[PDB]
Amino acid sequence: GADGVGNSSGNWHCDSQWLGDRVITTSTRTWALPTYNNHLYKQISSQSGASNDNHYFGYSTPWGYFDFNRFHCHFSPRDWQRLINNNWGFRPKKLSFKLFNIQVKEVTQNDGTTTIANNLTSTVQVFTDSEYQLPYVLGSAHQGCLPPFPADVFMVPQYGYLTLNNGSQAVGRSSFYCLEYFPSQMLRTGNNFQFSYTFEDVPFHSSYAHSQSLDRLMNPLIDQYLYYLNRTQGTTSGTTNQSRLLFSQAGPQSMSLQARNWLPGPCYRQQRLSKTANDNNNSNFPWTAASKYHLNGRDSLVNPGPAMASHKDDEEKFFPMHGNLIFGKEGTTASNAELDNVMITDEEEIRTTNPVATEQYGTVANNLQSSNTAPTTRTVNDQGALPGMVWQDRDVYLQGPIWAKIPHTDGHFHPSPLMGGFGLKHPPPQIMIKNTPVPANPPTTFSPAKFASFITQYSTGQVSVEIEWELQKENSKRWNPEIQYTSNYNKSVNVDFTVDTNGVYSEPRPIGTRYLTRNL
Amino acid sequence: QGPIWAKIPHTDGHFHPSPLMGGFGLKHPPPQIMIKNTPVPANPPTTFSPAKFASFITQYS
Amino acid sequence: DRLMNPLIDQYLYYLNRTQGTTSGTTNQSRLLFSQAGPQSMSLQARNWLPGPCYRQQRLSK
Ligand SMILES: Nc1ncnc2c1ncn2[C@H]1C[C@H](O)[C@@H](COP(=O)(O)O)O1
Ligand SMILES: Nc1ncnc2c1ncn2[C@H]1C[C@H](O)[C@@H](COP(=O)(O)O)O1
Repeated sequence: GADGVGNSSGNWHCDSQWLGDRVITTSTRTWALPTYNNHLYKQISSQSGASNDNHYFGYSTPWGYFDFNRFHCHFSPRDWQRLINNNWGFRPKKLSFKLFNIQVKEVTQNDGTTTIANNLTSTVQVFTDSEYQLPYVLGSAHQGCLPPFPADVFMVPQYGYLTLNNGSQAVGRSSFYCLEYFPSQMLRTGNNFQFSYTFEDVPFHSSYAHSQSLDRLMNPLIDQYLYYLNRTQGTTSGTTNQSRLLFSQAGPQSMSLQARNWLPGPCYRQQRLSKTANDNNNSNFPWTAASKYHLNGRDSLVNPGPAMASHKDDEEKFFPMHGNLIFGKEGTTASNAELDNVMITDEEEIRTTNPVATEQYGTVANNLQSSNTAPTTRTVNDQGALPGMVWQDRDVYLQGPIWAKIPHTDGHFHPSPLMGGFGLKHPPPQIMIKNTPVPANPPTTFSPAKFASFITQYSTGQVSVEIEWELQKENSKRWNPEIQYTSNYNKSVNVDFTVDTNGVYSEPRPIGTRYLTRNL
Repeated sequence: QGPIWAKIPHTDGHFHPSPLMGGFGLKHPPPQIMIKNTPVPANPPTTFSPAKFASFITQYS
Repeated sequence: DRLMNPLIDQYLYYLNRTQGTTSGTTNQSRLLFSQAGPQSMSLQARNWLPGPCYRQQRLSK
């Protein structure tokens, strides 16, 4: 693709249409790119004795990058509703990336006024980490994605990565990556950038909730043919009746004693919190009493753990200590914001396959009972994996992460990103972008010294992203209507998912995905 | 006299999908075969009644 | 107006009593609804209207 100055290098493709078996979303946004790090690679690390479990070492690059690992980058609210309310599941298929209508602007502070002018001969550099040789910094819920609202212009994030570290110091096996050591396409105004990607085979997401329960699985009307022991001593308690071994045949009556075929999913107990700031202990325990793990003598918070339900029946006020994902409302400090300023996600559809996050797991025996010894019971707060266990995964939300790169290790278990979504061995590659350095006035005499005098300039253009989604259609013989997402028909102030009096788009609530029901 | 197979629950995750009571765990097991006697109404009224029909001939198969 | 079935009642309901109730003690008014019947023949729900009109004066021979 090569055209002229007064000729656009692309069009605005922002649309979505459905094919009953699949859906194609196209999304275009305007982007702006500054000059990060002053065209310099800078070594970064932790403050000399500021914190210990936060010690780190890495580098900062003059490169920006494109991100669209959020669902609202592609699905308008209305669309998300169509998807959510009609499909057993869904997944990604293809991807088309396009950069175009590029403009390079250089600015000058002459006196007390900034003039901005065109630098037509200036270039910009783009490339894609398709061999995954660069540290994958996406799928970490960072900021700088495409604006949920198409009319919103966004700033392109800067690229930085972390390496291996011993405290604030580094090791010998630490890796330094130069992005100038990658072949990249240079673009002038009227040039453009093309890219296509094909997702791998990754299971459909669960856009459903089970209409049955792991324990309420059998026939309510018939008794089993298996027997269990329910009386150890209790007999005809009158004369000469100390103890006896008695067995009962399973019945719809003994519903939680019947022989079973499957187990609930794994668990890692979280601490229970209440939204009412007075049910809780008068202490500050978000760290000393929260669940966590430690690698190399460094404690890390187990924020979203295994998929566990948020609360039990008849509660809805108790949420796991960070046992779920939380989104911040529009306009809310990054530092200690009120509970009325955030949006907490309820995972109450998986109550049927998974243990509750705050509750125990079950009961294990740990002794050899006899006439001499009384049988001991121990509450299990942590459960690894077991043959027979089944479970559901974390939901995805309109503004949640989509995919995540699966770490290249010797072993994985259930490679589903813990924050939710699609785990990929080879995910959509990273797209790097940066303004090419333009030297300012050079000396008539030759100076070997590092060149530091540059013309200040930023870039702007459009970006387009087209993704094809495969849908799993609903096939239910449920007679009664199912629950659907819907807006309040009530006379309301502002309209949900809209701009306000002074033009600011805002998403009212987090949107789940499990509205339709399937059987176990 | 034990169980033979068992349907594997349609969830996001399983581990070792062998039925815990023993046997063969199947994603798609032998389907359920339903059977029932078709309702045979008894003497109807010469006058039209909208009310739910409840008078049936008792019979087994 | 004589278009429906003389033998069967409708499944639609109309309001035919606004006050008239068990007119004895403490019975001023109440909202009561009756299901259309061959009996309530000119009260039943309808599907069509008669033609337009422009009243003329009446004369006798
Ligand atoms: N998001 C995602 N990506 C890939 N696989 C998933 C995902 N979620 C669940 N699984 C399941 C599907 C396969 O049966 C299994 C492969 O594990 P393996 O370790 O590859 O043998 O992991
Ligand atoms: N009864 C029964 N049915 C199916 N598979 C069984 C059974 N017993 C053991 N396995 C083993 C065989 C496969 O290697 C594995 C597939 O797990 P998956 O979760 O399918 O990846 O589970």
